[PDB]
Amino acid sequence: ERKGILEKPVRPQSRLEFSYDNPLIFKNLFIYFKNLKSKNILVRCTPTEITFFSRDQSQASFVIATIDGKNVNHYYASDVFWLGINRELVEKMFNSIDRSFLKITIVHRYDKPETLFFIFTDFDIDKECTYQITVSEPELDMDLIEMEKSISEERLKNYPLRWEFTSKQLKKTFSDLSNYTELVTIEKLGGDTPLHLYFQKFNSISYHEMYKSSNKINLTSTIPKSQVFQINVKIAHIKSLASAMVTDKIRILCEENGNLIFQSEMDALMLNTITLN
Amino acid sequence: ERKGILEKPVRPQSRLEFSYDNPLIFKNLFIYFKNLKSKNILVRCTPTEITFFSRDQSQASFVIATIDGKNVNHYYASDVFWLGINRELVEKMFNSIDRSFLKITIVHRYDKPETLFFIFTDFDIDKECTYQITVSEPELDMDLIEMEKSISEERLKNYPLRWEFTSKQLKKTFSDLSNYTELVTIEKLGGDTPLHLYFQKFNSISYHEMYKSSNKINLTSTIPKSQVFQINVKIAHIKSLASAMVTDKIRILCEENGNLIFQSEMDALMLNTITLN
Amino acid sequence: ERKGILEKPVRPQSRLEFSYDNPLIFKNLFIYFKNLKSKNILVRCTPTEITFFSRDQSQASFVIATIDGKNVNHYYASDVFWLGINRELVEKMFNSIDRSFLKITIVHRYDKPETLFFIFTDFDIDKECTYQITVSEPELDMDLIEMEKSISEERLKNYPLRWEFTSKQLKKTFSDLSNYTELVTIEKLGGDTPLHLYFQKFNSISYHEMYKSSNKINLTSTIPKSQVFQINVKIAHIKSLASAMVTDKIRILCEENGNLIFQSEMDALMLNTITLN
Repeated sequence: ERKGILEKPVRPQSRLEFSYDNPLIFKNLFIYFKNLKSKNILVRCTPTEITFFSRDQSQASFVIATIDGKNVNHYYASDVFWLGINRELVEKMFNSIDRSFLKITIVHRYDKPETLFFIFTDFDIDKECTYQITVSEPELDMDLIEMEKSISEERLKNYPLRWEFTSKQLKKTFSDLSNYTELVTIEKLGGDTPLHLYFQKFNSISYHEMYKSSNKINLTSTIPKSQVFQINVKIAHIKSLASAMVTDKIRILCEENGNLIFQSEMDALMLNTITLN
Repeated sequence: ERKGILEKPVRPQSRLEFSYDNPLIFKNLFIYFKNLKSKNILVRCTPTEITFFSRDQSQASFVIATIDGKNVNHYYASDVFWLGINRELVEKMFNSIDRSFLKITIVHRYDKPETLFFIFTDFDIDKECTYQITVSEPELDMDLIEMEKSISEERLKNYPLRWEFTSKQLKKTFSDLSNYTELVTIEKLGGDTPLHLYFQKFNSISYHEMYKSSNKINLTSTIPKSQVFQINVKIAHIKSLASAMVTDKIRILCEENGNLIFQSEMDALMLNTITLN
Repeated sequence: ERKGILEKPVRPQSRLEFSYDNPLIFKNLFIYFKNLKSKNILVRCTPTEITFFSRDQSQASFVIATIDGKNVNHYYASDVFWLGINRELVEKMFNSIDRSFLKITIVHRYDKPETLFFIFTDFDIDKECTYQITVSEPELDMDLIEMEKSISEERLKNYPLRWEFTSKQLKKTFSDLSNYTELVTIEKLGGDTPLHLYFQKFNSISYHEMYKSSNKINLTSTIPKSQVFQINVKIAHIKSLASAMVTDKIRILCEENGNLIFQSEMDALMLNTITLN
């Protein structure tokens, strides 16, 4: 069961000690990172939580994934420190997580600064699988790191349009769009009106997705009644986020200069994706 | 529920108005067209039904797919007119049909002669997806069109050999054959005898499929008792028809100069495939 | 039902007559042969059983698959004779075995020395599928054939380390390993100790699989208490054996000069894989 944040580490050379009984979340998160073509993952460990940061290849999307120490089975970190992980190196490791593993344990030791330990346990046969992954002390992408500030509950006022999609709905919408376009217009008139997602390709195909019941997608709008909100957004990274099916239910927030924020939470994991322009 | 053919269109500029609560049939039919490497689909709309015509790439197979107006939820057409659809343009649209869509609506308007409208509805969340597809007024392949006459119930006398396969059986037989050959011999002696499907590849492999019980595959024969019926037929297009699993139960008819007709019906859709030589 | 070995063949020109009601075993065995990149299969028929021999492409692994006549539905062979089968020729035939076939029959006739007959029966519709496969009188790989002697119950004394994996466990272990390495160290200290599977790749990743409960994997050891057993083995062929999921439960035996033997039995089939170095 879940004991949360510990005052002292079970092992003594431990700078980080983490244990969690849903290792499948790491698999799906790293499938997301693969889909974004992230080459290197930035990791911040603090005494209260571990955060994974990355950009997509186009550098336009920012991903921040937080795992809350108080909501995992065991958590200890001595202080604030950073690690760099080559994503390709760990891809197959995280993809190897399946139903046979009921625990993931992560350890980082003072006396082995370039190693990160991942331990998977199969309890049916007392099998323990230990990975020693070479990691580095990373140069910090400060723009990426500070994007976290730009996703506080308080900072989300200038987001006049927001709604929720299930994983299935998000995947469907952006798969359907991606079939024919890289760009989509999001439009909504002020007031009690439908949400429009649409595009036009001259002399071939135009497509229009209209959501007639705001209530059914939990849409909230503060668009002034007489105004039209209309932004044009890129959808590549959204397909990635969708397919990765990491969550359950995804909150989507739009801002008038075209930034799009996707948020989902599921137990200990909080996933944020911010895409600009 | 199903209201069939209407006297007047709900919308007024409508030359065609079509609605149907099993949109999955369009998906499977267009998977068939893709498998046949059809580049362009010919469409005839009349006040009683809509028919889709195509040839396969080899031009040897003729496909005629009819959707009966009286058996759909809503149908209206002003007169007889023709439309041409680029198959590749609409491929992803039709492939996007899934369980979330409970209705497909098709509209063609007088004042927009180069547009065909496809509307899909998700009733769980009041989501409406509207495609505007560029279409053309087609030059008519008259040989293709008149192949329809060559599939009337009356015209099927000179077919002395016929039987039925389930979708599963058809797929199995022509997948098994396609593994090793492009051509198969169909042979049946007059009288109460087994059906043979077979081929020979010198110094590698010969294969023989024998159906010992005519009753179990609903075989009917008018081959004179003392005669042998034997034709050699190409099977590529048949694999396509099979894999597309559009139907349930497929009637197969053979003629002595080697033409092969496949027919299946399921609610509003009637699918005919004629292959020559 | 199972009548076992017959004194006389139903047909009279038969040198071999074989029938069996689990044809799926042939499919999975030939998937194994495909995974090993076996080009030619050696077949020994005797009056008591039929044996399939092959090497993998690297020639380091030896596969011996025996089907016991007394445990099949019908078996007859006149004497000891050998056949050679091109694996690629028969690949699609064996892959075509599915749920619709409840019987496989194999026949070899005196008067047709270069033909091997495979007959599959679908009893739902009285359909009989007969393959005539060109085969040859093979030059004998005597090293391969005599590897059978090196797998007698008696010869397995100098195997001080052995345990059992389910199909799922074997696939998991060698898929996990194959992600990152071609070679693995198997290590076990004498006495009541854990089994180690591990490797090291400098400056990227090391991996260690430890089995803490010998009982749970049915491990038996005769390693002297004060000694360490340690061998380095190649794993490619093991992935093949695993994925082919031919069995249920697989016995693994290790010898101090690095040979690894895998054995599984399921009804009439006994499968042995010996890999050297």
